Amino acid sequence: MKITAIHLYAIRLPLRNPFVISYGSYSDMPSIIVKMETDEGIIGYGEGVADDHVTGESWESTFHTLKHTLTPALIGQNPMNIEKIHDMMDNTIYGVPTAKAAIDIACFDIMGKKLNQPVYQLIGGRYHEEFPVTHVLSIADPENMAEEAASMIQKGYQSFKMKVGTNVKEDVKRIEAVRERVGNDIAIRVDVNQGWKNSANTLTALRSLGHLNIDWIEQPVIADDIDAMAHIRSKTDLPLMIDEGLKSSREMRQIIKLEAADKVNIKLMKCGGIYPAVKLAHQAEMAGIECQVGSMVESSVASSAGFHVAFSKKIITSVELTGPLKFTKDIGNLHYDVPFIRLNEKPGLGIEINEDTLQELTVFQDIVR
Amino acid sequence: MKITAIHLYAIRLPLRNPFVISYGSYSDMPSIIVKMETDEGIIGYGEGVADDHVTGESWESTFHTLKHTLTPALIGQNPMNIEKIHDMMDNTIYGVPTAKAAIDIACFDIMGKKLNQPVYQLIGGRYHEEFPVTHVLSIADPENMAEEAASMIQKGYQSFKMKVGTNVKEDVKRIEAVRERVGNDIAIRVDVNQGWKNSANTLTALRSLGHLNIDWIEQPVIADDIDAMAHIRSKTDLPLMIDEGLKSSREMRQIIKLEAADKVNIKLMKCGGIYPAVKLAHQAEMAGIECQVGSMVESSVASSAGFHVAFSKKIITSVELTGPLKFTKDIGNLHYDVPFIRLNEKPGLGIEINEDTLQELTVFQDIVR
Amino acid sequence: MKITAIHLYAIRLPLRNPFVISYGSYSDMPSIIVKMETDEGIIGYGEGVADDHVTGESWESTFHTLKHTLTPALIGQNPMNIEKIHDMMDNTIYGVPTAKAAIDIACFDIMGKKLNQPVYQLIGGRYHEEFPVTHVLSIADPENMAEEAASMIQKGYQSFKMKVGTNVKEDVKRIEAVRERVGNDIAIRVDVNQGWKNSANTLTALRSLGHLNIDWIEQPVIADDIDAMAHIRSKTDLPLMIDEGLKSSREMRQIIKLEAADKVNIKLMKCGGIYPAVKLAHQAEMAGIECQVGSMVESSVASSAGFHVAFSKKIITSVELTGPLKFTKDIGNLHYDVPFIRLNEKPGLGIEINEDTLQELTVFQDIVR
Amino acid sequence: MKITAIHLYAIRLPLRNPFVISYGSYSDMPSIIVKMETDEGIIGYGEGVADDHVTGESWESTFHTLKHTLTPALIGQNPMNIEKIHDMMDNTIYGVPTAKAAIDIACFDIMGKKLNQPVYQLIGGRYHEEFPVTHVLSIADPENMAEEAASMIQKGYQSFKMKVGTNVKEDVKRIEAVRERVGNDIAIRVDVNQGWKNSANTLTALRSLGHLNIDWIEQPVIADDIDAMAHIRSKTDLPLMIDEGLKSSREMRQIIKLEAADKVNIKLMKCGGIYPAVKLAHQAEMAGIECQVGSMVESSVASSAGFHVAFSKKIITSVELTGPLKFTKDIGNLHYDVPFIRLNEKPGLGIEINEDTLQELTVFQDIVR
Ligand SMILES: NCCCC[C@H](NC(=O)CCC(=O)O)C(=O)O
Ligand SMILES: NCCCC[C@H](NC(=O)CCC(=O)O)C(=O)O
Ligand SMILES: NCCCC[C@H](NC(=O)CCC(=O)O)C(=O)O
Ligand SMILES: NCCCC[C@H](NC(=O)CCC(=O)O)C(=O)O
Ligand SMILES: [Mg+2]
Ligand SMILES: [Mg+2]
Ligand SMILES: [Mg+2]
Ligand SMILES: [Mg+2]
Repeated sequence: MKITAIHLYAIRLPLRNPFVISYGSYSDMPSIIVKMETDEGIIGYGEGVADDHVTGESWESTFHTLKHTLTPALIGQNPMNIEKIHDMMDNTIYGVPTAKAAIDIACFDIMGKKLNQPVYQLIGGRYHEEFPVTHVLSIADPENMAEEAASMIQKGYQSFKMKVGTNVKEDVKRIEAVRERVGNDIAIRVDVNQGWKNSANTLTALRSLGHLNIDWIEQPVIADDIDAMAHIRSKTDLPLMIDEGLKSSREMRQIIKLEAADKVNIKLMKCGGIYPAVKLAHQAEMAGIECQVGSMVESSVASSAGFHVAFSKKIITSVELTGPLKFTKDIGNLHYDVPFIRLNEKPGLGIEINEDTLQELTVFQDIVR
Repeated sequence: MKITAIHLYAIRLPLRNPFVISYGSYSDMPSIIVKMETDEGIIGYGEGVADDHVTGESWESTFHTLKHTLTPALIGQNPMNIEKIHDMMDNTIYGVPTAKAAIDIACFDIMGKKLNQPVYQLIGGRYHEEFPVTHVLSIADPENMAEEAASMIQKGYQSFKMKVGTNVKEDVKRIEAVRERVGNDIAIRVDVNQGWKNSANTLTALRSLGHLNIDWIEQPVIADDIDAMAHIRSKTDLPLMIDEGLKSSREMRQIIKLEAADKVNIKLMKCGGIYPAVKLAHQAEMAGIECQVGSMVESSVASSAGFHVAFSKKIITSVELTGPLKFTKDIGNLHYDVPFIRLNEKPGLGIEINEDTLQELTVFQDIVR
Repeated sequence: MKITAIHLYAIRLPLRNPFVISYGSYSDMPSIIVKMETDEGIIGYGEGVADDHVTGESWESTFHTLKHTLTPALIGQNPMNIEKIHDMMDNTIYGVPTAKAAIDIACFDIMGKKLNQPVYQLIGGRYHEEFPVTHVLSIADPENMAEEAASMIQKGYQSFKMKVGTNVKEDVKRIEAVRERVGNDIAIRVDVNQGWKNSANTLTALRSLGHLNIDWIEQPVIADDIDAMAHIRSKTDLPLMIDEGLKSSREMRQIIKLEAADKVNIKLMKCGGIYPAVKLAHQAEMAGIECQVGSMVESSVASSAGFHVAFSKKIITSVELTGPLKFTKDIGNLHYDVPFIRLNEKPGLGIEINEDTLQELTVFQDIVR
Repeated sequence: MKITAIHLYAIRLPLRNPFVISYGSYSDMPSIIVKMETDEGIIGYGEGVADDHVTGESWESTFHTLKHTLTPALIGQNPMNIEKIHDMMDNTIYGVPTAKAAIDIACFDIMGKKLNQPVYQLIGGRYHEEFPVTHVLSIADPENMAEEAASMIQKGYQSFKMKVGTNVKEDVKRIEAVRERVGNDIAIRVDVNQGWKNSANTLTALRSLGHLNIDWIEQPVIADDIDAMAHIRSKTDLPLMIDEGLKSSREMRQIIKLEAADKVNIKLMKCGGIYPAVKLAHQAEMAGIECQVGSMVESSVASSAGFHVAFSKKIITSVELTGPLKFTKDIGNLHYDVPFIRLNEKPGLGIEINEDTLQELTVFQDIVR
């Protein structure tokens, strides 16, 4: 099998409501779509949703990295040899996990369609039957966050992820409000997106959250400070998750060496795709670190890819890919059974791409041969 | 797909010459063969070559562990869901990597035959085109070891693994003899199989091997002493490999934490098969530890499985599976191109099993339904 | 003062001869030039030479990161407030040091021209009067490297940097050849550009270089492995320098914590410009780590900026910016007095930009207002 | 530019009320003023307020160190080359940060006046717009401290620094009294000035301060014991600041290595001036340690210099320079907008020196040419 052409689509996914977190507000979600063609007629779809604040990659930079740097060398290569494909991309350019992920996902889609098997059957098989879906609440005034939670509870949601990180006192008030409104039978996890910056602010914040039954605190400090995460962990009994601070095996090695976390948020966009994500899961398993497969808020394409990894591993105990539930328009048709997510048994990513929607959301594109 | 039956064959592979190492001498190699049948008619072959001195598993103990403990629960399960199969086996019984490997290998053979792809294409794809083959020299008097090396050099061999470990002074004489006979353009690695026992004896031995150009020293101390390996590594510049001291991710975690090795000998019989072997490779990669896929001296079945793992990973830089070259009779037909090993592109393990040879070597058997 | 417009020029600097190192060969050097205009008429020039293999930034990706992400927010900002400018860029996007450097350099050029002072007078003043210039020898056969060295010695060079990293045995032969040809009164430093990959290969290589009087060994292992650098340092007495393994203060923190290096190669393209480079120098000084200001092979623009940092700090004891000596065409006119480099006392970067040459080398451009 | 003469003035700044802390009581504040003249007519003012208990420098010792040791070598040197000036002073004499600071500040005043820019524009530019001003309460009976706080609250103060450190039980009573009187919307930080001496006394004290909402505890133990600070930090969740224990980069290195503090009080008088202070800020930033620029209670001269550093760095989040608010007479005219401090945009330190006041407060003086 040989790659004959790679279509690149710079699209923008419309959000029902702006997604607001500690480091930024998103009115919509720019994404790069990959359509990989082969000499055998088998097509594969990939996606790269870049988050400037996490990996230093942007919508436009990713489009061009793919067009001028990554894809040229890929023409003629076999999508089935994923280890080789990744070695070639890594030898060509360091980092750029989001760009590499777009390629990796398309290769797996092709592999599954070629072998007529779901992607999860190719990376360990099916392990999970379903996962609960967690609703992510954007930053807002305490009462506003509490009201949205109540509203989503009527929709069937039983697990929430609270976005905080602007001011410790205010963040504590936000969390108290939500917990008070939903009761103690609703799951709540808190994501600071680096907002508390250091261990002192974090430990002070944690002093007021012990009685609120928080499942875990995610990335309270600046990404680069793994040392601070380990220090906080030595002084609190609340589970800690690292997100922005974990991208590749480089950071996983440090997290393990320093005992810096109880959980890690593995994301295809941070490590380079399905293949690197599986390696990270295997590394975390060695150290008994629980894993979650999150996302940058992606379309059905990358979201499906993430689930295929999650459903194939026992060490992955939670998932956070809800882009399709946030967008008013999607190029794929990944189906959710809120409050649960299950995967069908169709080939590859197991979804269908609406060509009309794809072109409708495309701002600019190119084809590399 | 469902497993309908599992045939267990207790066989004995005949050796041209006894294989002699530090901890024992083998006149032949007892092995357990697995023939897995499915409701779809697809058959898979697995193999478990137990080494009592390494994993505490024996020929007979493995046969019975498979018959009474592992296989019963496997009937009805899907061989394609390898993560699930391993979780079930692990939940049933701790350890017994050789017994689990026999099952794991058969599952992959079935997966490849079902998808009409070589096993390596299912665990990362093809990365390597070939590997040099290293001839293992059994322990013997210095001149006798040097003569066999000269003899094998005429056969095309250009890489040798010297078995030593009975007495430091004598082991040094053995190594000096071989190097002196073959010249400095021949690769030589030394395997002590725990023979020097501790760091003091090892460091004393290493003082006399600096000018002999040894590629690496393998397992100089007792298996359980990872601390000693790290101590030796802090005081020598000769590459160190751990074998018996590494079985599962439990020891890999320690090796990484303590910086105890430059290389590790990963073996399907020590970790439970292809799936666990891949996880170990991923873990080693994180820490920059070079990997080799060795063996316990196995038939074409397990030897092929080992190569499928090796050929799919960049981190695996050497291989040591030469059972087929040591036996006067083999149940499989794995082909070697001494001094090289290449893999064909046939489905599954890519080999053919000679039913007549299998029954000829069988001492006792059973079928579990 | 306010930034009114930023011109972006995607150019390609022609090389007299291809520059060849362990990870790649360069026929020419693609660069992004920044021309910053202000409401006061003061113009500033910046430059971003991206090295895909070091920071995950490319020629095209950098052009677009600047055009769509970094520059828009900069319009209206005061170039004089460098701390603020960097905070804004960092809040906008993580990483992308090369893109940020192009902006930072232009700001300093404007600051110096506005205050009518050389850049070095604005970041500590002049400390050094001159620095010796080291000729970088691209990878080639031992005799070919030795001959080029002899040739450059006639040109006045008395210090050489040998590029190696393809094979330990061959690299040792290259180094032996050069030292043997130039004698022992010529300075030689060796740069492996990650070629030896790990500590085992590195320590083996170092065993044969003790009698060759090598000033220091630069980046022998893969960039991400700071642990390996510390391990090598614990077992050798040859000075060690980290290059690709050091980009931002994140890695400097690890290098200091782990005692991983004797020297570090600080580069504007790896940390984001003059301002971040000064911070890194201050951090290294605290731990007694010697610093060198290297480069990615840049035009007079970025090369001058690098020297301005070097000449202002006692902790910076060597420099490696020779792009202007390697290109057959340059947009700036930085003057070298081989075997020495001195800086004039003109405002800003102290050089003149040839508009005709700039346009001649431009492949594509844009202006952001 | 060349230094032509340096005037040294030994003055005494009158205090409205005696300043009382754990290690001493001050009826007034002896200070050394520096008036630096240049061949260009540009004059610069510097100041050295020695605290015998912190750096081992005294009013008289500093006057003489400047007159006989530091200034002679400075005559003829260029004030613009600060890195060089500091290297010369350091090569001449180790330590004496207060004496060196007096020189460093005058050089920066000249640099800013020469380039017609505020000092902050020369060391990173303006980052902050304003800082809240914290009123320092001298040690006194609990009720007396509580009353002064109430009184200053009417003056507009909303942040207080409580001086304690004579007896744990009594110090706790002092803190309880003040918090009870001002309510919970007033910021309070506690400075023990080494009064609790060790970790046992400190941890016992902290047991009773958890419910009083203290922003941070400053220097509870003896200066030289960084180990004790790290031990306390491992057993408390109250933010810890080091003051007397931090002088030069020597102690910063230890603080970072041992994770001994959440915050550090950087002072020009402890490190040698503006230039060394900036280096310390850069070092702290690497480790995520928050910085504050404090003072020894200085005139507008040194106080202004301190603010210029603070206003130029994001890592500096608080300031403590209130000498001008404590003295009944000042030689400079630094303006405060209680409860805030803002900096004008005038050249150099941006203040005016009253020659009449200077001579009025001078006890003895000299001129070095
Ligand atoms: N690129 C937009 C910001 C994504 C933030 C990121 N993702 C989410 O919070 C939502 C993930 C999901 O439910 O898909 C995170 O975990 O921080
Ligand atoms: N079970 C018999 C002893 C096997 C010893 C084991 N294997 C070998 O030495 C030979 C491996 C091979 O070439 O297949 C080892 O590496 O120590
Ligand atoms: N981007 C092209 C590769 C640059 C390699 C880089 N620079 C040099 O070797 C030459 C630096 C100089 O002399 O300017 C390094 O130190 O490794
Ligand atoms: N030299 C007299 C003692 C100064 C004590 C020193 N400074 C202060 O407490 C007041 C600082 C200020 O507000 O200027 C400290 O922080 O301990
Ligand atoms: Mg997150
Ligand atoms: Mg062995
Ligand atoms: Mg280099
Ligand atoms: Mg203090």
